[PDB]
Formats: sequence, structure tokens, C-alpha cells
Amino acid sequence: AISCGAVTSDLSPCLTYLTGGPGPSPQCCGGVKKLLAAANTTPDRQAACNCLKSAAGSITKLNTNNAAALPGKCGVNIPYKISTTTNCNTVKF
Ligand SMILES: CCCCCCCCCCCCCCCC(=O)OC[C@@H](O)COP(=O)([O-])OC[C@H](O)CO
Repeated sequence: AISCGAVTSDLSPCLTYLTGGPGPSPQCCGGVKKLLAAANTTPDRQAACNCLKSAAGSITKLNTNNAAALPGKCGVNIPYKISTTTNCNTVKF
């Protein structure tokens, strides 16, 4: 497992670019790597994603476009097509 508070917090500086703002900024990428670097386990990734998935539902300016390219533009391994409708609960490590 992991700390949900750390999941969304790590995307603090990313929220901007994720909300349609400019980016991904250099300060944002820093957290993205730390967040993904932590989710090395199965139960760690499921919670991490789900955590952001819920906190994203309460957002109206959420730009799914910046969310998918967020980890990509930051040079990160993610063969996933990034789908907010995807069940992160059925994901492995
Ligand atoms: C790291 C693992 C892979 C990530 C997969 C990425 C694909 C999904 C990305 C979809 C977008 C999710 C992120 C939304 C941005 C965000 O979560 O901001 C955090 C902020 O809204 C606070 O979240 P909270 O602490 O849960 O606060 C919730 C409160 O209801 C909001 O008013």
C-alpha cells in the first residue's frame, strides 16, 4: 500500500499543467518520477492511480490530455494508453 496524501501531493506542481495549464513544467516532472518510482508494487500502483482517479472526479478543469502526456513528456516508461475509465484496481506491478 501507500499514502494517498502523497499520491495527489506529488502532483501538486503538476495540477497546473494537468488542469490545462502550461507544462509539463520542470518542477512538476520531479514529482511524477518520485511518484511512479514509489509505485513498484502491485498494491502500490492500484492505490496510487485510484487515488488520483478520485481526486480527479472533483475537478472540472481537469485536462485528461495533459494527464496522459504528463508522464510521457517527463520521459517515463508507460506503454499504457492512459484511460481514466480504466480500472487501476485490476493492474499488476
Ligand atoms: C502515478 C501512477 C500512474 C498515474 C496514471 C495517470 C493517468 C490518470 C491521470 C488522471 C488525472 C488524475 C490527477 C488529478 C489531479 C489531482 O489529483 O490533484 C490533486 C488535488 O485535486 C487534491 O486531491 P485530494 O487531496 O484527493 O483532494 C480532493 C478534494 O476533493 C479536492 O477538492
